[PDB]
Amino acid sequence: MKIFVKTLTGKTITLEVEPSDTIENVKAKIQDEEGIPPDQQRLIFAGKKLEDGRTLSDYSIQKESTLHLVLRLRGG
Repeated sequence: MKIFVKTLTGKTITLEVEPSDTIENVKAKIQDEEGIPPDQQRLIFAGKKLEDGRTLSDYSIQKESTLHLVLRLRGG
């Protein structure tokens, strides 16, 4: 599998998830190889604020899809 996520860093992560993968997995999938902590990190799909508790399909997200990463807590 293979999808894209544009992070607030300016680089794109290519993560192997599926539309059946839940939002919560995907944020942890980003924390997997990038290290962006899911707790305060949120995904924006084409203007839609993603949230843990539902699948990609709930937001009609598919394979090869491109996500956006916004982090509530970037610096402290």
